[PDB]
Amino acid sequence: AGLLLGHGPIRMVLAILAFLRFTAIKPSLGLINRWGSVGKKEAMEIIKKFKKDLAAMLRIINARKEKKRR
Amino acid sequence: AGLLLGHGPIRMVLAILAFLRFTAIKPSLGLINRWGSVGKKEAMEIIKKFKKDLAAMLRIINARKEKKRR
Repeated sequence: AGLLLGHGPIRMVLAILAFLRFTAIKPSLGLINRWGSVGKKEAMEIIKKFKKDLAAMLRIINARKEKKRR
Repeated sequence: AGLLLGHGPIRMVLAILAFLRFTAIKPSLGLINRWGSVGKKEAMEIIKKFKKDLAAMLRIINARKEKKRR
């Protein structure tokens, strides 16, 4: 259970990395050591889908306060 | 200490959200409840810088295995 042990696949590695990027100033060297172990092809896919989730995230944040329609 | 208590500002909220997006299938409702509390202006800024960090991340992953120069 990657979510439970905090050690998922390379996809979760980048997730934890971004976590430690916006929650911290210095990511843990364990993630950094496994960082270069991420297949850059998968990384390309991850980053693509990541930006897509962020784009949706942004959109929904806007819709959360609905840009004050009312 | 937002990093220690796992409760930083709205910037860290989105960070934890993305974490729970790529590490989990269902984010915790606490984050979801504070999600709409994120200033969508700040969100725009966060998401922008987030994609920038991801772009750099990708680039460095490529440079980690250096696309097999050698």
